[PDB]
Amino acid sequence: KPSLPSSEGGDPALAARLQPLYSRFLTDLDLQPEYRRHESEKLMEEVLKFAKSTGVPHDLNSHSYQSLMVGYTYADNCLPYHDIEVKVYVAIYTWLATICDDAEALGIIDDVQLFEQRFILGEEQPTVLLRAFADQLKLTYKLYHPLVANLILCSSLNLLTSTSLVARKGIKEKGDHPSKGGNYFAWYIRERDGVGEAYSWFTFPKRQFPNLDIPIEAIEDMTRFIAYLNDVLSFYKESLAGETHNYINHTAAYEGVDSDAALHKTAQDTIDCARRIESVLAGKGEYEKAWRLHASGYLQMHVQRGRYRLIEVGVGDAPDVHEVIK
Amino acid sequence: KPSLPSSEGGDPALAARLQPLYSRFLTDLDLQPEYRRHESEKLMEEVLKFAKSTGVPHDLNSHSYQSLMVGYTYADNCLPYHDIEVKVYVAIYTWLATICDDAEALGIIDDVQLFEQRFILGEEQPTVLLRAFADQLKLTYKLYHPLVANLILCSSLNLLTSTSLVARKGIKEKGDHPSKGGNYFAWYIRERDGVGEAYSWFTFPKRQFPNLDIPIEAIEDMTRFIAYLNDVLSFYKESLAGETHNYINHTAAYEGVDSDAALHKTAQDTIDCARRIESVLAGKGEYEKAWRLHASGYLQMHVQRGRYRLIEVGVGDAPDVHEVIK
Ligand SMILES: CC[N+](CC)(CC)Cc1ccccc1
Ligand SMILES: CC[N+](CC)(CC)Cc1ccccc1
Ligand SMILES: [Mg+2]
Ligand SMILES: [Mg+2]
Ligand SMILES: [Mg+2]
Ligand SMILES: [Mg+2]
Ligand SMILES: [Mg+2]
Ligand SMILES: [Mg+2]
Repeated sequence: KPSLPSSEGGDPALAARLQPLYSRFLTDLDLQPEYRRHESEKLMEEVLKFAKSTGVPHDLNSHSYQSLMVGYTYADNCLPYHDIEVKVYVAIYTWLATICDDAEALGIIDDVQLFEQRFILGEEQPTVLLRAFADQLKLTYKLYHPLVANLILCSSLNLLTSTSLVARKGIKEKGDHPSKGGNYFAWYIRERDGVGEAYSWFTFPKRQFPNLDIPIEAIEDMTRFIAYLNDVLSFYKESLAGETHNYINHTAAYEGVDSDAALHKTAQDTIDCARRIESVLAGKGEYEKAWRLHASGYLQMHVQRGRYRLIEVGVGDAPDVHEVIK
Repeated sequence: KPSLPSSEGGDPALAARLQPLYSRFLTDLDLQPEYRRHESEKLMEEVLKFAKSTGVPHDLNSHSYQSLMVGYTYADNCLPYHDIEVKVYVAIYTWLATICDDAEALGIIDDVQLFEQRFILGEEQPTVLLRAFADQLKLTYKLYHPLVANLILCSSLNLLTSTSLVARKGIKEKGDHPSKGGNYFAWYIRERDGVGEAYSWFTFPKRQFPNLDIPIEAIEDMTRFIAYLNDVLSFYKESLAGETHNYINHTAAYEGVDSDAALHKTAQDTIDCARRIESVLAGKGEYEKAWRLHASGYLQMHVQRGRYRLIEVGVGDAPDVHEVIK
């Protein structure tokens, strides 16, 4: 199982190997315009109030608070001009979902695996975390068109399932012993664990973005952009924690190349997705502009937040005093 | 909207265009071994008993009974040596899901669009069809490992959502006016409407196939195999009904080629998927043999069933007296 999150130590040799790729990737993504923030202090007030309402602990310097700061920053950087109820919704979703994402390290896979059957039977979840996530999934329907909320929910449920699959020894065995012809397995797991489809659709809540038809052709590329950008830049922190049965390493295994080759390919794949999204969204009004600010903000979130430890690689920013893991 | 299903007339020019492609495809698929059936009369007794219990009408010579015969034959041909409770489960799921698949022609999009939020809130569904589908989705957990059942459910929910999306004018508009860089949209819709992931996993119920790790690398190729084989061989019946905003025509639109080019490519994509699955499953015991019988049976289901009208193209079998639409 992976180690728990930490702010201590690191891997200087891996950081030296990754810094050149990471610095070139940040430039070559060429995400414009510059990221924006809006009503940042009002957002923090409203996020902390909602967080209190869930009952889920988020003490300063905890893993939970680290994840709350990821969710705050996701909304602040990626959805700056969105309705504040939507920004809080995404911040809180991202807090809870990133804790679930760490379920193997936290020892909560058993209840994560049982979440979906309890959810569709109306059985209350066993923990404060999972009751808050279930309530957050139901809240999606207040803010997103029902078809879009439907897709957000199936993507969110697939997170829990794929996180549980990678916790299985027989699934970790695939990376060590890849089957000939099995190359699609890397994206099979990554499409489901990465929640790229949910995060793509979060850009387009129904009141401000009432026409789901306008950006839909781009969703797949937005999903892959989101998943692949994180696969490149979270490789460092995943290596530190031993959570290395990931898309990069699975890709390297099926393609018979090393992690560095899969990182370079995945970096180029991210750029190719970003350029296709900008072609599809050319002349699509507020949809085009909202996506552009989401992509630019999403790169900066990784630069900024302690979850990704990028200050250690020389491309990120030092953590805030309360976000450092104690 | 598409016309209702019929057994009358056809399109002799389209049939003459497709027959050579279809006869070559049936050979080139080279699906071995020969398809098998087992306890066919006992399965029909059990399927009709369960169908009665749902309350969903299935009168002889109705669209519903045509779909019940697809579900029967799906189980009979593709899961011959599976537990009869699993064969009945798949037949009844297929009956109800293929009626849902026709929701636009039937005028029930409003109900299918609202199914998932009702389902996750524990609200009753508004029609006997959808109450039976909701009950069938919950039954999945008695027969499949919870992670596998989880994936079947998300794939099932995505069917309803993607069927609803294609009913929208702004989604039909994409095929007429494809956006540059939008090529992934064809598979975005087809991954979600095709239920290929559910039908892949139906092969591996938990009592007979207790290790989900064994075939998992193949699921994506089994998903595409299922979707693409149908996209080729159902193009005739979809053309007759005017349900032509499909994977073949979306692919032709984004690639800038005609339907015949997209059909030829999709046929080769099917064969490529079938070969990769047989590589990944080489030496995987009862998993490998169960998949082989499912693929061979799945081609024969399209040959035999009135839903696909392939007797009109010269590659299918004449319908049974009770399955002809009146
Ligand atoms: C690729 C996933 N993500 C969000 C888009 C990267 C920042 C983190 C995340 C993982 C799992 C659950 C929720 C968020
Ligand atoms: C490709 C979809 N399918 C299932 C394998 C092919 C025969 C029919 C189907 C469509 C929609 C719902 C249920 C079944
Ligand atoms: Mg993670
Ligand atoms: Mg994860
Ligand atoms: Mg990551
Ligand atoms: Mg159909
Ligand atoms: Mg369909
Ligand atoms: Mg079809």
